[PDB]
Amino acid sequence: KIKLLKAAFLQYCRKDLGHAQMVVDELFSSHSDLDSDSELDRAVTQISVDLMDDYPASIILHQLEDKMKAHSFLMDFIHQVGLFGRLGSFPVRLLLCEHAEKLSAAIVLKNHHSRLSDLVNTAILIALNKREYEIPSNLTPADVFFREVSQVDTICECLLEHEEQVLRDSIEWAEVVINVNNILKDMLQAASHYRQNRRTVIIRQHEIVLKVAYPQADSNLRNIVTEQLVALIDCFLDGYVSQLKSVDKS
Repeated sequence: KIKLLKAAFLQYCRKDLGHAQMVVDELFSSHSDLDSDSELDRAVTQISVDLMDDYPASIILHQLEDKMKAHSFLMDFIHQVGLFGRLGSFPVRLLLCEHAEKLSAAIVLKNHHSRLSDLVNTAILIALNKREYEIPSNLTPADVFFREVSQVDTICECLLEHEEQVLRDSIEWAEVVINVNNILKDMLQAASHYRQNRRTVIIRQHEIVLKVAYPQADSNLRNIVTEQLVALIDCFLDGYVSQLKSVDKS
């Protein structure tokens, strides 16, 4: 229940200062716990994942860096107090920590890139999911577009298709369709190297392969190659993730 995940979230707060007291609330946990593997242990998985979702919901970059460290001393304050079980990945929702890590390095990889064309495709992507409070506070926001940034990729693609419907392709319009290719690419380069330090996502990639195919039909030589070394950089991350899921199941 909510009283429990608010008791370990209170023991992690003390797990930054000292441990002794927190190690006795994990010891009271193991004796007072259910201990029936098949779902009560996925009731404390649904707690460790509800606090990783809240350390991700948390100076907008230096503030999102402070949150990849926080979710790093939260993954170290789980390895010790242990926290050596539970896993409710199932369908759509341990791999869930790594995944929320990878998407916080994605949130810092598009925070490091802030220009007027992506900030516009982001404001179109957030006004579509819901309305924004107009008491200033207009990033228009990120702390919740992080726990769910996967969505600001399938929308900063629909804003390259409406910026391509007006592109009139004409050369400066095929330079704006590559600038986005380069960011979704090195945002997928940032999730790969965060796993080395260990059906909408995919559709938006097979959609920009085909739009990176329509453009090289009209493009100065050198440019048509750099967007080809790019769509080769991206296709090689999809085929690597279907290979890793194969090897996962047998």
